[PDB]
Order: sequence, then C-alpha cells, then structure tokens
Amino acid sequence: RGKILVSLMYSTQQGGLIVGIIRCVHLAAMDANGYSDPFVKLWLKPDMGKKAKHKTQIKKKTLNPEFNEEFFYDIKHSDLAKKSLDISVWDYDIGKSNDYIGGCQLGISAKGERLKHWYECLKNKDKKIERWHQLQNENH
Repeated sequence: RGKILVSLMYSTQQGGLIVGIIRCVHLAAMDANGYSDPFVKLWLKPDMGKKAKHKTQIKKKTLNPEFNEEFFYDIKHSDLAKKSLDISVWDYDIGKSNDYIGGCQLGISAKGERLKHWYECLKNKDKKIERWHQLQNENH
C-alpha cells in the first residue's frame, strides 16, 4: 500500500489545526506500467460540516511522490484531541474515476501510536509534528 508523511501543527492564535501532507512512499500501482496517481484526502470528524474533507495535488504516474501541502482545520484546541483526522490516499485517473490506495485515522481517541503523533500535536501546537503513517485499507 505504501506510507504517507503527515505533518501536524495547531495554530491556537487562529484557533484551528494544521495538516501538512508532505509526501508518500511505496505506493501501489493502478496502471499496467507499475505505477499510480495517488493523492491524499483529509477529513476531521465528527466535523462541523460536509466540507471537512480534502484532497492534495494528484501525484500522477508515481508511487513515491511528494505533496508538501499545508492544510488548515477549523477546530477548537479543546476539541482537537477528541477530533479524528482521516488521512486517506487514493489513486487518480484522467478521463476515468479515482481509486482507493490506503489511509489511516488520527484521533486522540486512538491508542498505540496514532495517539502519540496526533495528540502530541495538541501539545506541540506552534510546533510542527510530522511522521510517516502506514496506509491501510478501509472500504475498497
């Protein structure tokens, strides 16, 4: 499936969270060429609206591209923790439909590892918290 580098960071000043989609590696190939067009979509829940979802630039013809996209969430730090960032990577296709490659969930409600990276973000607001996440298959 591959892994995607996610850089977190909360801006208390602005009163919101910051999601940074750096890059991905070891991504699957959707084309017969042995490559793919993976992109990353982010959605924090429970959310406040139906626009909490996102999608980084399309990394066409590549399994180990670099997004380097900095997002901005509108959630109160006090709620951040309880939040749950869903970073999913999907394959893109011109003239056709997309595809599910893999993703992961990031919410303080988690336990094991994601809580360490996510939660810490709440502690290291102004500080950038980045790390590599292992892509998983939820609903293919």
